Amino acid sequence: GPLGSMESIFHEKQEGSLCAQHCLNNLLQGEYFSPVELSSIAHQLDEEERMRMAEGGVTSEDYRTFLQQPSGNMDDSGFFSIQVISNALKVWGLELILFNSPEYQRLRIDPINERSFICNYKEHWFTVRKLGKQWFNLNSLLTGPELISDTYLALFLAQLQQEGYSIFVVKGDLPDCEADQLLQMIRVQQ
Repeated sequence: GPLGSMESIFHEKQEGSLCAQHCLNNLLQGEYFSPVELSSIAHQLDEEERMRMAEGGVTSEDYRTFLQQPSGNMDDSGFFSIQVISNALKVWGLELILFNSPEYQRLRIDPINERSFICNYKEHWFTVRKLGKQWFNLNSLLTGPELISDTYLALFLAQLQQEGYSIFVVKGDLPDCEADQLLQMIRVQQ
């Protein structure tokens, strides 16, 4: 044991702090992404998600299901669409979908049941990553790694859910980062 994970909780090498792309880089355990791509990814997502859903028929439901997400396409004042992460996630291997979805939750979808959750507040949104065995908020409003209890993460999402609705469930393959090491895997290994 490292004795204290918080000792160095965060993303190793970070070269892109401005938009959520930062949290994404940390979440992905490694940047390797630019802001320009986010804009293009978001745009491509709209065109892709629009055509993909439109073409596939989106069974309409898929439309109303996703539509739940925040529109506005995206900004350029220092923020990117959360959907951009989804596009990168999908292309990364994993996928990102809205959690609010009462259909999934009812079917049996828990907030903690996941590994990576995303929250959106009005405009600005944050990225939640499950570090070790607990959820940790990452963005900037937390002024750092805000440890969120399993009973809190769900309670929190519930609060935001009841307050409005802006949560995205990250499903798929999630890479490990420094936090993953703090969980157990110590540097010593060679």
